[PDB]
Amino acid sequence: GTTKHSKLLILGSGPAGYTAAVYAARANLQPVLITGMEKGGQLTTTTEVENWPGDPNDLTGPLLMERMHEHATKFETEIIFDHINKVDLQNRPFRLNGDNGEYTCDALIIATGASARYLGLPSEEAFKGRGVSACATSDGFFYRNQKVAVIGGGNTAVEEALYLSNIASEVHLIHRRDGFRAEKILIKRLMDKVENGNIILHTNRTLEEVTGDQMGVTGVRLRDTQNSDNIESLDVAGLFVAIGHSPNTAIFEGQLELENGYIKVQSGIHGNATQTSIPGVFAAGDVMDHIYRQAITSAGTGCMAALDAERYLDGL
Amino acid sequence: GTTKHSKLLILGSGPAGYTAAVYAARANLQPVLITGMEKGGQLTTTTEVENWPGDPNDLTGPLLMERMHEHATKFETEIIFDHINKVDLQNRPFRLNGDNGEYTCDALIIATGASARYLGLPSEEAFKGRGVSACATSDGFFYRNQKVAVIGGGNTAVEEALYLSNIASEVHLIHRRDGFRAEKILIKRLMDKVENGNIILHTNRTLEEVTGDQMGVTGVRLRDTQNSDNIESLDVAGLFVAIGHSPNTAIFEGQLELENGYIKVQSGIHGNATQTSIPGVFAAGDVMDHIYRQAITSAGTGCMAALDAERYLDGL
Ligand SMILES: Cc1cc2nc3c(=O)[nH]c(=O)nc-3n(C[C@H](O)[C@H](O)[C@H](O)COP(=O)(O)OP(=O)(O)OC[C@H]3O[C@@H](n4cnc5c(N)ncnc54)[C@H](O)[C@@H]3O)c2cc1C
Ligand SMILES: Cc1cc2nc3c(=O)[nH]c(=O)nc-3n(C[C@H](O)[C@H](O)[C@H](O)COP(=O)(O)OP(=O)(O)OC[C@H]3O[C@@H](n4cnc5c(N)ncnc54)[C@H](O)[C@@H]3O)c2cc1C
Repeated sequence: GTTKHSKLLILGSGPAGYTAAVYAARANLQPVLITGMEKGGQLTTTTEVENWPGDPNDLTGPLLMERMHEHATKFETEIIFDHINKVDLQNRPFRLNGDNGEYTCDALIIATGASARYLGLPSEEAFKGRGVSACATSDGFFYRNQKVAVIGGGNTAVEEALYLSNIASEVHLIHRRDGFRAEKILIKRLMDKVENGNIILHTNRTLEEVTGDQMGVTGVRLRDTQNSDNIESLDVAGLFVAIGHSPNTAIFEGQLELENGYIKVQSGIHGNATQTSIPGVFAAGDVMDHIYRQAITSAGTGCMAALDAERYLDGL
Repeated sequence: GTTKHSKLLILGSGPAGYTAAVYAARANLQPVLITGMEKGGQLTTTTEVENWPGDPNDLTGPLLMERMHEHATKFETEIIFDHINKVDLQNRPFRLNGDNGEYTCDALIIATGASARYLGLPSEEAFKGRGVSACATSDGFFYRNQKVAVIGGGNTAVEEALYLSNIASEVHLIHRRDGFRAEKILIKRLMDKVENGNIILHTNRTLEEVTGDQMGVTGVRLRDTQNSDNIESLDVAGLFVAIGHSPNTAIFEGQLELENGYIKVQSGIHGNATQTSIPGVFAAGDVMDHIYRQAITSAGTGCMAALDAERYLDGL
């Protein structure tokens, strides 16, 4: 095998890795970006995007990422289609092992994302991007004043249904258990909206099928209870699947501090905000943000990581 | 006078205030944005922008801000052309006094910027956007392998010349005093690049005039020393004026914690990152960031402020 050294290596071709490459290339750092298997990242799995600021109309997730890729290659970012399976961050240079060879580098920006899980139903698959979504912040406004269902049982599902209750005429929260696995303040607010409002609870139910037409989702079929096969059909215009994300950090376990799988960064207002627990390794995007999880915040921390990486490489 | 209450009020029409309005409007918060006197913010004072990710070619600061304004008004953000001159943040609702009336609100996003100061010379004015710049990160790459001058004497000037030394064939750092007012690590690195390289120092000199042609800057005329009227003419393709920024926070003095005039935010990786020292008041953009100071980081914290404001307003 091959070993290729780069002063700066970026892992990930989602908005954080591409923004980090355009800021690193205009800093004359000659970055190398490794795409991973999902070229373009999570935004290639959605259709219309209407919260990328400055793109009021006609943007989809694939066109934004095409534009980003064009932008990084205008500045001569070396793009490599590989995926990293093993890392050693405790010696210098850092060493990273991909399928197509070994990579070493003096500074590393990790922008590997935190992908949304789905139920795995073929009718859900059918409607992805036409009524089924895994991001309420992104897509909730398409359903303003319409009925919506959210499925899931942890923090993300209660957060998403809570967010959606301000936009949707009603929110149908679906879960298999007879309870939610969520933070206190989240459940208090949930019980408030259930009782004085907007959110309808459907505990002890599993989603059997998503129905719809040529245009999109029109319903969801549920089944069960504590002992029975009840079956409920809901009229709903959109389904938000909110069962959790998988931060792509298994390769970093035991090398970097993680907090529930997310990379912990130094953050703060005094600079070096994207530095991880190892000097010279920076993280950006959803891998280090389990709170906002948007393309624009990923591009902003991708910028910060490139400039933090430049200041580190220059001895500051 | 008039008093207008809004659940959410955004101060500032730069990238952070406009992104906060498009995220707040799609959260169904019906935001009101007050433009301030500089409609569109600092980016209306520059020409080509080539580090807004996803816009590889043809973008200028005014077109990006036009696009942002279109984006916020597509979602029905109420835009008010006024400028706030007095605030009371210690009673609820918050009260803010503009020239065209009073505004109260339950949550406030402050995105008032930190504007770059210039020397005030008419030949510098002449060349703004055609060789004179106040942002090396933004514009340094236009001068790759060319001679550049930076003028200033604090942290910003040494940071900018240090950044530019990796891009420019040489960097001419100009200052009136026979020393820099900068951080230790910054001056150590500066003396390193002066001695083993790239940066040429011109202490005890003032900038007399910027020369150029139809296309742009071609030189700078300097004068003086410790006792004399020496006069030096430099051949340079670009001048970076780096004398400092003015965070627009005088109205907030004594109401919010400030750090050298910048609004301090809670930051961190557990959410509520844009909250100031007062619950319900959030800050975004260059007013709370004296480290990166880019449009994309301002848009990212403008996003975070809108979602933090939404979670606060919903009792979380
Ligand atoms: C269905 C859906 C709709 C959404 N819609 C929107 C929207 O309208 N607007 C919005 O603002 N946000 C939206 N989001 C959120 C947005 O997708 C993410 O916030 C953003 O994509 C995260 O960017 P990122 O660069 O951190 O990571 P990602 O886009 O997740 O990209 C991660 C990159 O890391 C690579 N990678 C993974 N592991 C490795 C490895 N071991 N080696 C090398 N590379 C690796 C992958 O190939 C990938 O390219 C949506 C998300 C979902 C789930
Ligand atoms: C010459 C120059 C070139 C630059 N080029 C680039 C570039 O190519 N790319 C890039 O990424 N960044 C660039 N930047 C940096 C970029 O301009 C800033 O990072 C960004 O504009 C900051 O956004 P903001 O929203 O925080 O504030 P600003 O854009 O500064 O806007 C502040 C807003 O607050 C308003 N305001 C002020 N006080 C009040 C008040 N009392 N009441 C109400 N409103 C008020 C103002 O009217 C204004 O609209 C450049 C900066 C300069 C100086």
